[PDB]
Amino acid sequence: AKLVCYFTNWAQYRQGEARFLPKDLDPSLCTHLIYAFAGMTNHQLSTTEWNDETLYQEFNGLKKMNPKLKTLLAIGGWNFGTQKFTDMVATANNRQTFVNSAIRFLRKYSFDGLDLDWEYPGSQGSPAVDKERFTTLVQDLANAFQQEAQTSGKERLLLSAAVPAGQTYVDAGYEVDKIAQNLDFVNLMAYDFHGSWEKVTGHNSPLYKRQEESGAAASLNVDAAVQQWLQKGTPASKLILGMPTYGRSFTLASSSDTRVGAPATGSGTPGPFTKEGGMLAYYEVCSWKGATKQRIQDQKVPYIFRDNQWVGFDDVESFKTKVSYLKQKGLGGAMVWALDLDDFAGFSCNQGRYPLIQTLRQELSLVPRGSHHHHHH
Ligand SMILES: CN(CCc1ccc(Br)cc1)C1CCN(c2nc(N)n[nH]2)CC1
Repeated sequence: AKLVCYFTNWAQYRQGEARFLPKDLDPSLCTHLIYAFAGMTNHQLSTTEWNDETLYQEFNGLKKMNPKLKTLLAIGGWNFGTQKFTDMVATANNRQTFVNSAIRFLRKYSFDGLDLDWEYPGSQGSPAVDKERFTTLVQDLANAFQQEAQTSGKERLLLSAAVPAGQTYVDAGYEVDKIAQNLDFVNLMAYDFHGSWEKVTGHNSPLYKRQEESGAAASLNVDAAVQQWLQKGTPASKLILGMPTYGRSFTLASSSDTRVGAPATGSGTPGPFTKEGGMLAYYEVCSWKGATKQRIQDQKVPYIFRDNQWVGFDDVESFKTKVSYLKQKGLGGAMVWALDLDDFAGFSCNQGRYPLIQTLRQELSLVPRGSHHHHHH
């Protein structure tokens, strides 16, 4: 099994106990660590934060403590836009520029691979031709990584992609069966299914549909997303199920209707550390005083409300349920967004350090046999 965990290079700017740096990383928690995010300049891989080079050394230096660990660098992300990807894949020359830059950059900074996080080919302003061009990019990278391994004698660079769960995006951008052959693994973003862009409450990451749902809404859940990627041609062993250590919040129209599907007037109040309305870290919901926790019985995930605030999130129990699910489907492991949104320092939830991600590690049977300081949940 794999446990693929994302580090974010902006978590270093959170205040107080929520501040997160590579030293807060446990080298033995995950099997693969992915660094979010790199960018692109003149079709070449580039840093995005003033101290990335410092952080890259600390991050990849974790492999000194755990030589089994693999690291990857993720390019793009949800605020990166599409134009730089579109322009880079538009010609063979630009793709070659990018591919060669990626090899040099990853080797220079001691990363073991590249994770593609374009949101998304064929959508959000990207033209329809980018669906086939993304396929070509993935093929170009895979082929070049193979060649560089042969010529250099070094372990081949890994290639992964973070891919959407929603059918609209999948069909506009992803030749699933073709790309799956060339990717080492596929990081399924099985979250952001619902949120405050909608006028009623709904869960960030439900495992199954609600009985009431129909039409396209009935596929906005983890099981449907997994089945979609499998049926469209992803080998189960390559499909890595995303898991959120955050929730999505709503302001309710009335504190007297707290159901899933109740009317909402907008995003929930921002959290005290993450400061982004509509989102909360697990550590910002796990210890919410005077709140009422509930479970959505069809969907196998919790929500919590207090006054006119409603949050759908994941807890230890829902992570256990989702790992049981992924094992039943024969998937390659779990992926987690993100290290810095779990209670990484044990400062909030009274569940020790990394309670959610340790739950994933346990349930995947990835606990080191040498480990002394782990906590079973
Ligand atoms: C917009 N989503 C939520 C990000 C987010 C989570 C929690 C908080 Br607090 C503030 C912001 C992202 C979309 C991209 N996702 C992603 N997953 C992977 N593997 N690559 N990119 C992670 C969730």
